[PDB]
Amino acid sequence: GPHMEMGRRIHLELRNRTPSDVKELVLDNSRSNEGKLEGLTDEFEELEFLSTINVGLTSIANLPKLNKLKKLELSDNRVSGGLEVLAEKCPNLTHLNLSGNKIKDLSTIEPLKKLENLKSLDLFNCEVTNLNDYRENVFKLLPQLTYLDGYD
Ligand SMILES: [Cl-]
Repeated sequence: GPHMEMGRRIHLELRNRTPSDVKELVLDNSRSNEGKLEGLTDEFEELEFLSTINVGLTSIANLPKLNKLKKLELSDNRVSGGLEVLAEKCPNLTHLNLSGNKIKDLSTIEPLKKLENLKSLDLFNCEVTNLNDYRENVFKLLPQLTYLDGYD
């Protein structure tokens, strides 16, 4: 987004504390490193909420292990795949927001079936929401899910 580099945003949040202290981190509108996460490490052992809205993200492959992460907001980026990383890196995730990304088909979100605790998924304004029987087919793909785009 039109703000600071992501690494600089993170360093400012870490003035006078350490990564293991942080519970929530809002990196919205910072600038990713040519499409990639930067500054996030596995030292963030207590992080439960991470927001990286509008950071120009094109890949989540550099997501570190975040075993306590419950909510991940990735809205308004250009993520188009690679979602298998979440089951490896944040296996306890319960809420995922992918609204406004390049999610075009069911195959792209099929890896979310490996997130045992996933309860809520948002895909607002993604191409996949234009598929016939979109809601029905997503719930069949992701039987553990309770809410899609906020309901049923
Ligand atoms: Cl915090």
